[PDB]
Amino acid sequence: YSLFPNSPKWTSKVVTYRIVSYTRDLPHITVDRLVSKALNMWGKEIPLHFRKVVWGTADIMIGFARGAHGDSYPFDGPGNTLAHAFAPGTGLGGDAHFDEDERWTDGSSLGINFLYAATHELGHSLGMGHSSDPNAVMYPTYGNGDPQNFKLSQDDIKGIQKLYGK
Ligand SMILES: CC(C)C[C@H](CC(=O)NO)C(=O)N[C@H]1Cc2cn(c3ccccc23)CCCCCCNC1=O
Ligand SMILES: [Ca+2]
Ligand SMILES: [Ca+2]
Ligand SMILES: [Zn+2]
Ligand SMILES: [Zn+2]
Repeated sequence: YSLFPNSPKWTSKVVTYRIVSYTRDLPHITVDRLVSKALNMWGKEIPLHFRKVVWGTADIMIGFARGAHGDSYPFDGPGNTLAHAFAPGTGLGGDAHFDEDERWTDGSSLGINFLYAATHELGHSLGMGHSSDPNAVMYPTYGNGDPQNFKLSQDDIKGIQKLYGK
């Protein structure tokens, strides 16, 4: 595993998150449930708790967007980069954006599995860097394992716990 330079991490006991925009590909409630699942996958391993807010600023702002969308990291259309996120910090720090040009799915159809992508992106929101282990969720490419049957690997758990304790 790897962490960001200077090991940025949240210092608060609770981290807030807000889903600012949704994808037309999935019901809103599915995205809400999948984001909660992704966050608790990492949450189960560490001393951290999350709270969803529906207005204003939240630590972790989540949204879908296509092409250029403010942050100077424009999406590229279908394929290639699927989503991206930023290390803990203020503003853009900790946020996670998903490329709306991708066909998102909960796993019951063809497309990119939103739960797998969200677990990877929120790992960055929490301070995780990319891993060299093809089995880790933090590996940089999508599709090595099974997007519909996965769990954090020992490499991922080792990293998050090094960052926040057990
Ligand atoms: C892990 C995922 C949730 C988020 C990551 C990016 C990321 O790590 N965000 O935090 C991602 O999108 N990885 C690309 C990496 C990638 C693979 N190729 C690329 C060609 C061009 C640009 C990028 C890529 C080869 C062709 C296949 C393109 C379609 C699949 N794309 C990927 O696997
Ligand atoms: Ca894309
Ligand atoms: Ca933020
Ligand atoms: Zn962005
Ligand atoms: Zn990544």
